[PDB]
Amino acid sequence: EKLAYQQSVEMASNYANQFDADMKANLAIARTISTTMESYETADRDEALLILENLLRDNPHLLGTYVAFEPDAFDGKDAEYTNSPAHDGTGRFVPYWNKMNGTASVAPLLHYDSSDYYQLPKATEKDVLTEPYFYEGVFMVSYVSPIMKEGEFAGIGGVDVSLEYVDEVVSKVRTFDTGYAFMVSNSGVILSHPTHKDWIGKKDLYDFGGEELEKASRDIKNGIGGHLETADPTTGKTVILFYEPVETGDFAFVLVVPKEEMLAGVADLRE
Ligand SMILES: [K+]
Repeated sequence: EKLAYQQSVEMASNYANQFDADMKANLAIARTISTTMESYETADRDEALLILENLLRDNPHLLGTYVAFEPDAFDGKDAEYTNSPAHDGTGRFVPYWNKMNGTASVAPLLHYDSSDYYQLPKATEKDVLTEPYFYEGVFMVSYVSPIMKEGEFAGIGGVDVSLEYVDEVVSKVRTFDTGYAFMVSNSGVILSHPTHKDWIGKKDLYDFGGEELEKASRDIKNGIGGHLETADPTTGKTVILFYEPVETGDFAFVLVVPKEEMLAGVADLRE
């Protein structure tokens, strides 16, 4: 027993759930930014900006806040704002308020005609917690929510988090003697890691090499929690991965437990 397994699951789950609180709340902020923009008649760009700016300022964990509208969708005055502060050649209302370099500036969004953070919500007309991407230097993840104006898609409202935040938080976690933990996106990209920050956002469970690892990639794409045995990459010692879904977005929290250390666990139960 084997109630060893039972107990790692239970913890894996606990964590996954703590990180759900965090991610549920972020999305709530986006859903609220957008339900609001749906209800916004005035359509004063500065007032918007204020809202954005102030939600960033008041939510320190947030990489940035933003709104982005379809051509003229915001206030019909797109050709007016062309090239003014916080816009681009288009004059579309696409203001991104962000801490991207300690400094809390605002700037226009980039590639909103091609990036998930916009296109997925436009295609699905539903909320999204995007896969991690490398946007203009930083690896972040966006919680975006479509602004539906009377059954018609007017654009998005969102907020960002950096992986660098995530990893800071996750690599804290320890278990047993050598055991740790990492998050992973819904397609199994690596979101955090205690000793190889070079993997973050660059490798997904398919690169970790093995074929059982491809199995668990499917469980996590479906938000199913399970476990495997596998050799650590940097050393051949068998470890057990316990992944458990993070409900919003269906990411996965993976707990790494050294196969040994569990035999050591069970031993310490003989008297
Ligand atoms: K582009």
